[PDB]
Amino acid sequence: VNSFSGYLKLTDNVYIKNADIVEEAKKVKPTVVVNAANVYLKHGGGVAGALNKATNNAMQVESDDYIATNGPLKVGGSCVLSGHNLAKHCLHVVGPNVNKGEDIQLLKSAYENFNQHEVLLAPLLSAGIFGADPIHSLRVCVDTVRTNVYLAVFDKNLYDKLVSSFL
Ligand SMILES: Nc1ncnc2c1ncn2[C@@H]1O[C@H](COP(=O)(O)OP(=O)(O)OC[C@H]2O[C@H](O)[C@H](O)[C@@H]2O)[C@@H](O)[C@H]1O
Repeated sequence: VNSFSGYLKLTDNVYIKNADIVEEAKKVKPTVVVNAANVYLKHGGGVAGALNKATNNAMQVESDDYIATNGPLKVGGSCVLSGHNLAKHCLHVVGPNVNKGEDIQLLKSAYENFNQHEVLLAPLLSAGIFGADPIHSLRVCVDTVRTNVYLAVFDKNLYDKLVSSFL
């Protein structure tokens, strides 16, 4: 049992809140926080940059070692690294960068990684700088993830739209 509070129920297993994922992670200290990564684990902005800053760059230092050993992730792929001061683990997941021509269908493959974890605190993959339609990312999440996922949506206007859209 985790201390997640104030979430709206979307489905049996998907919950959503208008919150900063960093603040949710700090408060709840979940087993798994999801990062919306790129294949290089170069955590520059959005969720990744905010998570990394909250770790005082430890996430990036760890990621640099991961890449030196293993090379880049696949689009749609993932790796499990430490959650540092935020969570036990961070699941770094790469959605497609639709703005750079990557196939939106890979967003389903990206969300499938969530099924390897019983409970996750997560963002909407690809819905920010990667350019996927946010409601589409939410619908793929709902239709793909079967484990318990707590979605933190930073943007108030976006949240208000998402929660009054069909799934
Ligand atoms: N602190 C936050 N808390 C919750 N949601 C957030 C936060 N910040 C942004 N969002 C929302 O989270 C959603 C995802 O936005 P993005 O983080 O851009 O992820 P992507 O998968 O599209 O792009 C990946 C790149 O982003 C990084 O630069 C990486 O290093 C990658 O290169 C949007 O709805 C945001 O409003």
